[PDB]
Amino acid sequence: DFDSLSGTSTTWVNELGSVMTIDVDRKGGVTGYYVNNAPGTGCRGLPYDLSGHAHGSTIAFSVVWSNGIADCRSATSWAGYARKTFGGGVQIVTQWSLAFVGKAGGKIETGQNVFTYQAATVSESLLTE
Amino acid sequence: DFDSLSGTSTTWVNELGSVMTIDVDRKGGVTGYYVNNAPGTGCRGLPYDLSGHAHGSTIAFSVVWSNGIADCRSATSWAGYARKTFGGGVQIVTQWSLAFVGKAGGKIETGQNVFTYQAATVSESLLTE
Amino acid sequence: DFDSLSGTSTTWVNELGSVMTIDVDRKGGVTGYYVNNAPGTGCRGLPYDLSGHAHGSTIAFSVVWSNGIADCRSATSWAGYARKTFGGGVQIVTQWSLAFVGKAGGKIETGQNVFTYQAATVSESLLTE
Amino acid sequence: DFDSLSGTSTTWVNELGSVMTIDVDRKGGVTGYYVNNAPGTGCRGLPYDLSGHAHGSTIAFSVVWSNGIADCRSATSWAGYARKTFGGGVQIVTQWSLAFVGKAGGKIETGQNVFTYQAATVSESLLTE
Amino acid sequence: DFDSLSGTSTTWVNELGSVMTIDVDRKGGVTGYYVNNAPGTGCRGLPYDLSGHAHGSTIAFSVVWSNGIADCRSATSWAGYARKTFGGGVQIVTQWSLAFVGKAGGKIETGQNVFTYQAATVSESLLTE
Amino acid sequence: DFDSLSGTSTTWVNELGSVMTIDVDRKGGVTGYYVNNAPGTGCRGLPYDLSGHAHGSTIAFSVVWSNGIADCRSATSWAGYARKTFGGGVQIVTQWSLAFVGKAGGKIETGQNVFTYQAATVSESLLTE
Amino acid sequence: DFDSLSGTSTTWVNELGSVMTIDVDRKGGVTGYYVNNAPGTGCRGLPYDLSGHAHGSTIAFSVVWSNGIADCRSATSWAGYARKTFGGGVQIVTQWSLAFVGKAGGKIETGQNVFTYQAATVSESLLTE
Amino acid sequence: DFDSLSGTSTTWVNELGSVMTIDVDRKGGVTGYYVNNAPGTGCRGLPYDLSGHAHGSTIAFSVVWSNGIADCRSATSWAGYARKTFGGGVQIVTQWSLAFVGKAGGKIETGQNVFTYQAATVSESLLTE
Amino acid sequence: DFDSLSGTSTTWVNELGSVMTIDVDRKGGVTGYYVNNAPGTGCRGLPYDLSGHAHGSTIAFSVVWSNGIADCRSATSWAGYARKTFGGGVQIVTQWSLAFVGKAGGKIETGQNVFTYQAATVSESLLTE
Amino acid sequence: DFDSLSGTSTTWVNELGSVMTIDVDRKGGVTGYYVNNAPGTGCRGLPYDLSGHAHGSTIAFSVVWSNGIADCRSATSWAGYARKTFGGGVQIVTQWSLAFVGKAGGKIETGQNVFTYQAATVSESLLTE
Repeated sequence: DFDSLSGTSTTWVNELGSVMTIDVDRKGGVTGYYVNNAPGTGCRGLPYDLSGHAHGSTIAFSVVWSNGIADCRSATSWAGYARKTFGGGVQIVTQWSLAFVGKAGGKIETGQNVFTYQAATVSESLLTE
Repeated sequence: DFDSLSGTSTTWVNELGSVMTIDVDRKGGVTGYYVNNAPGTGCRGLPYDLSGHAHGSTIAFSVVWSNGIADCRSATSWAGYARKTFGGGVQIVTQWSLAFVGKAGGKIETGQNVFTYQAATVSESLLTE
Repeated sequence: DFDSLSGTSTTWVNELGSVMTIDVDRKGGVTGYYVNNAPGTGCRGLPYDLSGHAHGSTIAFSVVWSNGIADCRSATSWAGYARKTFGGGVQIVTQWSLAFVGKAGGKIETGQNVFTYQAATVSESLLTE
Repeated sequence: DFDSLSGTSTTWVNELGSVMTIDVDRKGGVTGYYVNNAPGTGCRGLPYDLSGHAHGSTIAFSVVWSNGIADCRSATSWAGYARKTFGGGVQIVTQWSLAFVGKAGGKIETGQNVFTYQAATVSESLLTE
Repeated sequence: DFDSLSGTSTTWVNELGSVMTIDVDRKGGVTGYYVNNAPGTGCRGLPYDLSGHAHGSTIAFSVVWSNGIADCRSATSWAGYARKTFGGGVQIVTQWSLAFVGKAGGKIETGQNVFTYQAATVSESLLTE
Repeated sequence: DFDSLSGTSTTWVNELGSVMTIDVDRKGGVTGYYVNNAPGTGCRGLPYDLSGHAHGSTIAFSVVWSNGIADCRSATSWAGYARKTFGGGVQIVTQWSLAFVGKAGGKIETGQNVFTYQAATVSESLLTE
Repeated sequence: DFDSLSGTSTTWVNELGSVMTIDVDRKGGVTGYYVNNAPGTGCRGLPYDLSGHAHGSTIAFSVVWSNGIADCRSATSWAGYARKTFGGGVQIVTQWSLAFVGKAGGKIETGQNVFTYQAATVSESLLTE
Repeated sequence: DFDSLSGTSTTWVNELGSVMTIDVDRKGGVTGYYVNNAPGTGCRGLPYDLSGHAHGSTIAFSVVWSNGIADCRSATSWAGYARKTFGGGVQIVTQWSLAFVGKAGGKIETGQNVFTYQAATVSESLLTE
Repeated sequence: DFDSLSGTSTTWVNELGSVMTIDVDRKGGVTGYYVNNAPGTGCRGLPYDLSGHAHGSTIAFSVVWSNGIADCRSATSWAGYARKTFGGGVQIVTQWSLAFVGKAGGKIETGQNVFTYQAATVSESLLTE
Repeated sequence: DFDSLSGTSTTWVNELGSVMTIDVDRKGGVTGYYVNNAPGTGCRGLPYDLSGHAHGSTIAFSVVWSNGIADCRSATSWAGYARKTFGGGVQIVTQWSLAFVGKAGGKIETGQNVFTYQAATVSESLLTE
């Protein structure tokens, strides 16, 4: 249930190391940012604005790949559902669609990502875990 | 082409007669509503909130299927590119993803829609075209 | 009795399957939208703004048939009374007036509509009720 | 054209001496007041809130008959079209519906009223024309 | 005590049928409207802006006779005191001054008007008491 | 003519040496203060709020004699006309009404005041003109 | 004692009948007006803007002798302490400095004023104490 | 002329090294801070809020000696005039009054300060002029 | 010179591949974020808020290593100067200090970083650079 | 721990007698000012704006040595940790870096400062401590 994230900020990591941090407001409005870490892609390593909406067990969100720093002239959107995992964990199973303009005109690709909730961590220092 | 929708409201209809009306602000922020007319689906015939972002020839938007009237407990997201058609027409080619929870657990489906720009119509009367 | 709708959003369907969603504020101000399904009319299947006022058992509201998508160069106004249905349901019994300007010039029609309150619904998924 | 009334206040009088003073904003939103002077009615001689909408040659507006002074537990709505008269006068041709609840139960009447635009006047003093 | 009228709207009628509807705020600020029904005067039957101030048992208020509809090129001001009548009625006993400019030059008349509080009424319908 | 006072602050003295400073806004709204010097009156030598309206050659304003320092349980209202003085000066010829509640109860007096416009002055120092 | 003037307006009069009305906010910010009644001085009889600050038993305030009506091209500032007098009265003992430009060039004078708190008075009428 | 400081920030130093930095707005409102460096005084070396008013050649301002850091339970006010000095300089000649509460009750002292305008300086580094 | 950065957003990379994006306001206020890439450090790959100030040829900014995702219980501050590179480029030569608390209590380390200005880039797609 | 400083304003002095006053917000945002006392430095005795961040046991803050009065073309940043003193006191142990531009170009110096928390004080008067 994404309604229990109402007024929280949570971070989620997919199988390729890409990260999203999402703020879900009381109406289920989703804001935050996405850091792309996917091998073979541009617009890696810096925050891109993310927005969408969540209700019950389902969520949809999109990122346009332009942040004033690197513009990949592309758009991704995700939809997914929450599922609980063995001994207290939580994930979002998603399908994405990516749109862009190749030399050969428009193209669109799709794929799955599973995003795993990452609890906030505390280390001893910047130098030592 | 999507930057030149700056400060405009535009309507687009897909192959199944589903309608989206979108407001695109100067920063490429997308708001408006979607009306689902897709045979075999719930949440038909009434505006649902739509949001996302447009930048180049690309756009990404989401709808959560809850409006206070009918809740299908599902979420759709689209990513698309603009193309002109012979005629001086404009279409958005899109791929979508749909997430929901069956009795079987969560599932996701994908598909294409092409949305065609519909220019504003004027009739003689409510009774006569 | 409409004072009890203060701060609420309620959906109503008429004998033609036309649907409105009205918001009644603390002072009896009515806003919301109307989706027309009347056979042999234009301006069907999309929201049009509505406004009026309600006090006690009576209500009056108006729709101008222009929403930036389809202009039928017409306006409808309704006046009605609330009546409890056997059980705990509620209807609005209305008389409407329709004004338009055709090739024959200005005309006015009248008729009755009975609106029935429809509580919110929840389905399993967008595909399965 | 009620579009030409954008940013204007205009006063209109019907064949029974009843008056409407309306403000049309740049989106066609109608606000103002109605003064009922119809022989044999209540709620006479004093302003009631009026709201509605105008576009092109058509207008619709509503008055609930409660202003904190006299409550006739009724609602009127009007739909009309503009017509030009010889002399450069302008009229709103309307059909109205009036809803009320007698000890009889709910009732609705209908009727026509033509509203004639009244140009602003300047008199010598409060005591002489 | 006009202090007891804090946050209230009240309507008062004088011996010629003229009406004032006033709002007294918590600092004694008076706003509202005046409807002139005096035989043999202009600026009749429609609201003019009224402003002034009330404290304890005294009140003063002004109407300029220009409302964008009829301009009688005149100004009235009133000063008065409250008095209770047998039955729990309340009256404002006023002296007024009226200034205007005839082809004669400037002129000022004076007079008395007693304003009687009119309690809010509820009638069966617009058509019957 | 008072429309030409739009956006101005102007000071005026009467035959008793009472002074008012009025601010007339674009719509003819009058605000400011009144300093009373009338012999044999209380509430002398300190500002009291004033409000009213001016249009064309006429004006009406009011002072309630309570300013949190001295309450004389009274209200004065003025109505008057502007008249140009030989040269380029200007006066307001007013009739006032005064209402108060004494040990004999409610009373109303009337009289005339003529206000003369006084332009701003500059001295050398607080000690030497 | 000056902290307990928090959210109050208070009037004080000096030995020469000069008056200051001061508003003290929760932070000790002082606003209001001063009326000069000092024999031998210009800018007499009308409010001038006063500001400064109060904290303990101490206060400091300033008046610039320009109000849009009479400009004496001078500035006074006061510093003072509160003291109670036998009676349950309250005074502010002050020292002032006055700056101006004579034909001789700039000069500054100093002096004491004691200001006495005047409680709000109520009279029977404007005519009768 | 302090009117030529309208919307500037300027710094001034007196014979004892005390500093004031004042912002004069378009109406002659004075805000900023004072740093006390006077031998034999508390509340030295840190900013205290200053406010007052300037017009033509004269200025008045006050400082209360409480900043949340050191409270000397004292108030100073200044009045002065501007004068030009040999080869382009500018000063403010002031008289101050200081109020405080000694063991022996309230006391007040006065004296002169001349404040000299200090032009903004630029050094090579924090280490070298 | 960093005053040429007024109203700009600029991205900078150091010799370790750490990147900051800084917003310099018209007053030289610096905000933005830092993404850490230093070998053997925690808090890597995600934005941390940064703030400081810039004027002429010098800048100073700080990061606390807590962003709600990974808290390394540390703080870094930089001071630096602007160095123009052969051919229109720009570098910030900085000294940093890192404060943290280990098992043996508080520690501080220091070192040098050189930041290079990186203009925005545009790729063909998210897939091809 | 600096999170106990949320919503507080606190003054701190170092071994050279330099003083800062810092405002820590509920999010650990630091603002305030620094007054420099270091021997052989310019920009002494007057406030310079300071900003940075604090969380848990660490803080980082910066000052640019330009305040409109004295520009030393330099910037200092500090990083430090909180150290509880025997008996309820608190110190910030800091390392600073100073960047400036001399005749031989950019230079950076570094060193240590220990800040001690100084609670607010109250003197009897500005004259006696």
